[PDB]
Amino acid sequence: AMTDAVLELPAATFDLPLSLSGGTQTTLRAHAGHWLVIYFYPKDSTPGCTTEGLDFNALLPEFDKAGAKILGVSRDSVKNFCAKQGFAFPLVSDGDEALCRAFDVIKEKNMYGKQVLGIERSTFLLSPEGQVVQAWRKVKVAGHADAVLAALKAHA
Repeated sequence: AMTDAVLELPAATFDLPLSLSGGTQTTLRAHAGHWLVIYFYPKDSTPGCTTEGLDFNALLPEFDKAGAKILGVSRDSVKNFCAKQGFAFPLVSDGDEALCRAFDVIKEKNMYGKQVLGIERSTFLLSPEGQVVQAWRKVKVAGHADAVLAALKAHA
């Protein structure tokens, strides 16, 4: 079926702690009951974080009416302008990369000659019950938020 899930997640993924602004935590289980757009972004790209975030933020009202919430995910790294933007949806930190690994977004990247591990910009659409109905990996930001919104309505 064109509505079937494209990825299967370990059950424990739904209770992994994600750190919010203010310091409290949230989980995927807390988002059960409504559609959820979960997008992952790399920390090494502030401009990309800012633009992808503002795009989803501008469309938040339509996502809300379509029955979905949005969660932006990354991993706090010792090595901020995006976080200061003030998106109307939560940005969370996956401290030990547990959630990232569950979605398999940690990939080998070339950073100025040195091979490192990092987050491959990716997005996932989950149903009210947790089914991952659609995925986007190594995302092209141009038109992405619009495409995710379209996908949400197509599954509605």
